[PDB]
Amino acid sequence: MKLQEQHYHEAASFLSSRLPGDAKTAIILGSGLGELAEKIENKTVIPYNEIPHFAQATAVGHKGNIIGGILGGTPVVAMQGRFHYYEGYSMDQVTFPIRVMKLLGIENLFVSNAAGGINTSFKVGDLMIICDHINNLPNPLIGPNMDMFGVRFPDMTRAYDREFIAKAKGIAQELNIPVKEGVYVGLTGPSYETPAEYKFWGQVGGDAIGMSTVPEVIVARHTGIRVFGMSVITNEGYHFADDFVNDEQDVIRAANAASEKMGAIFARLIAAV
Amino acid sequence: MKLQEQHYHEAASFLSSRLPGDAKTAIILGSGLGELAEKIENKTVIPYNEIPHFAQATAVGHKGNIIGGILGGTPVVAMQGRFHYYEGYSMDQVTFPIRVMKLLGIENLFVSNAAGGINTSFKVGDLMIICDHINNLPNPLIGPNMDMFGVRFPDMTRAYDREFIAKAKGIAQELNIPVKEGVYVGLTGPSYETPAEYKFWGQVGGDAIGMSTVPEVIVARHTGIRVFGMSVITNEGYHFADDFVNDEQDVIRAANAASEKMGAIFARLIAAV
Amino acid sequence: MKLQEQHYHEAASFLSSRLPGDAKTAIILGSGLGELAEKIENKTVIPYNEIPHFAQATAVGHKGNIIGGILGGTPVVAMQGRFHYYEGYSMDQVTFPIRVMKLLGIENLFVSNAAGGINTSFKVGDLMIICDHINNLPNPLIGPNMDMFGVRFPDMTRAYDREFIAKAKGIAQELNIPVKEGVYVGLTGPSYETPAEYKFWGQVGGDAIGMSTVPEVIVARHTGIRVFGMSVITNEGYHFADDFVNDEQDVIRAANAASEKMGAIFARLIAAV
Ligand SMILES: Nc1ncnc2[nH]cnc12
Ligand SMILES: Nc1ncnc2[nH]cnc12
Ligand SMILES: Nc1ncnc2[nH]cnc12
Repeated sequence: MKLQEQHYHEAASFLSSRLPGDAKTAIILGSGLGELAEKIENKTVIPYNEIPHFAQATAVGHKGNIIGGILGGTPVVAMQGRFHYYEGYSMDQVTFPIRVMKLLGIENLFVSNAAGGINTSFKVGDLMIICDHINNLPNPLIGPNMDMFGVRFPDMTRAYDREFIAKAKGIAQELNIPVKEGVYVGLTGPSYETPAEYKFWGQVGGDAIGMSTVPEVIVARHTGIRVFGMSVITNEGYHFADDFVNDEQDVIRAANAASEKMGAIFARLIAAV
Repeated sequence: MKLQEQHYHEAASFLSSRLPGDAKTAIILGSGLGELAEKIENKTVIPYNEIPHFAQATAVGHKGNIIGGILGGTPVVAMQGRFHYYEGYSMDQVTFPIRVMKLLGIENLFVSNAAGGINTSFKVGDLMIICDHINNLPNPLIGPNMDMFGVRFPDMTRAYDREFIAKAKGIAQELNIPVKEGVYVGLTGPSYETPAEYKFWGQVGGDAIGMSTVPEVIVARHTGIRVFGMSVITNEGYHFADDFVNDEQDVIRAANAASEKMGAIFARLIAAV
Repeated sequence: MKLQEQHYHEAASFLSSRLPGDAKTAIILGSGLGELAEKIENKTVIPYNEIPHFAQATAVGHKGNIIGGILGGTPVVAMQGRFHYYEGYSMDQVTFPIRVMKLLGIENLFVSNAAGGINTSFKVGDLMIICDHINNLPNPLIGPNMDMFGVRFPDMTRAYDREFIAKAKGIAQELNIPVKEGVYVGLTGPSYETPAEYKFWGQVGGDAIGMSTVPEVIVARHTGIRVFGMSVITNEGYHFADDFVNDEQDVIRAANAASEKMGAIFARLIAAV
């Protein structure tokens, strides 16, 4: 009850005394995307293992650092690597960083991920602006409500900020970067989906599928952080070849290759919001 | 397992020592609806925190009392307020009162709740007779079966008693209270749905969405209790205005507003079952 | 992370001392299909209670024996009965034997089950080759990956081996046994589905529904085990009579009736792999 609040405060104290403290935007760097850290200038690198009550990062392609610094001439806090429910963690553990971000004075959260394309018009390499999601992981707010952070029953009507989507599209046009928009479906994993599951999710309004994001987005919105999301389509959950197989490394490679274009958007978006 | 039997009997023994005992019908008053307890004459009020093994009603707009008395000239046991999975309770705790009712001799259970309308003909203020449900919460029966209560694989072909539905429609017709009929979809919450979730659930057959009712209905049916169920449509999960937000007090005020019409149907229905 | 490896090794070592160790194919016999054990000759029966770390079979119609011997002229190992999530076992518990089978040198898993039909052409007593599934149970791979068995993110594009399906098809034709083909939807249970739920899964591409099998397959696929799946349709989740109920004993009856034909396919199939 009082112990939980105190844990947030302890993690936030620790970061505050190591970070500048002027950043209003945090960025979550997903599976193929951790090397966008290279674009952050004047880096203060804080390993998750050093931070009170942060989980200890086990997913492949997830380094596990808080990075303080400058992106698009703008103070930033990045999560290099993110936690996932498939790792064994509770939702409380997965989303812990988002509430620590609130305590640091973060107002905007940009979130990226590697996602499977289930809209048959999305192809490997495409960047998708997340316009909405479907949650199929346990809701992260289950349990007693942390009133310090928000209301018992938060609105999810526009989880993905309309102004941010508008500005990101404007920016993509400026930069000659094509973007898609659509609905991200959040599933636990960690196995990739069967064709039947892919077809199911596409049939009910899914455009892309992955294993993160939604929980942190629900927790962000619960505490009034404005959210922008961007998937990299790293594989196509349709048109299967007779001997096709999804692969951890092919997803990471495909995200790696789209990192520079997504990074460019994030760099100008951070200065725009 | 006899430990759990011990628990049920202790709660039943306690309640039976305070209640008249002649009630054959129990009612559950949901978010709208604690006001219906004013319509019960000769009340005997039993705080949940006095009853052995009863969980505590932490949900806002849920008082947490058993209330025996007379409704429409008929003996009743009411649950003024209820338990929800989003609270952090186990399904066992959420549904414990249902099994206690059984041991008290309750044969019928009228469930009411607040619900979002997902079919576009369902408007704020509408009363919707639940004629079926789709479960998206953990099933309350996972675990060793409690043989004292029911079979291992209970049937759920007509969970919402047809006879009670037919009577209610008649009673509605007599009282000139227009009623809708449709499928209730139960999610965990506690965050309201996204438009993509609302749309998904409407696509597959849902008419209204709530965070309750399904677990209790399953357990009631597991133990042969006949179920009538009605939602108040408190908000419309479709045709979203650009700045629309879902809200807890908005739902409660909508439920309150509709209370009386629901109350009138329940009082005549209890008298005719 | 290190303790669990040992548990798998203790179980396999216990089984390896009692079995002759040349079986390459294992078979799971589900509800009402335990009788198929009669086909197996030179049986060595090893009750689950004896094997280190095996859970207890608690589902009616599930004896809980590992049986070694000869079926179809071929060494086999059979799980006579299986575990289910609805029993309250963790997915680690439910799927533990599959990993134990891998350590025994099992290369091929033949999974059977009883299932409700949601395809309207699928009638009581029909045999349905599973060509894909939709998982609606907790993913059994959640938590730290066991690297000694498989990769963090294993592929489920062809969970049900295509050559095994072709062979089953040809065999069924030879034996003059009508077969069906379709997508099995895995649900937790234990309560049977509502008409609304049967309709949902039907709409989204499910052909049959049950409470098993999907965890074992994910777990088998994770460790490279080639899988063949067959359902017996033991009920029709459609066109419900006014007074129809599902019934555990009815389901067991139907599977019984269909044992002989499933076993005749299994016996030919095991010798053809
Ligand atoms: N197809 C897919 N489904 C779920 N998560 C993923 N992460 C990368 N590709 C994915
Ligand atoms: N739209 C909605 N979703 C879930 N629970 C509710 N309770 C009232 N309205 C609701
Ligand atoms: N209709 C049904 N639903 C779930 N599991 C089953 N097993 C056999 N019939 C079933």
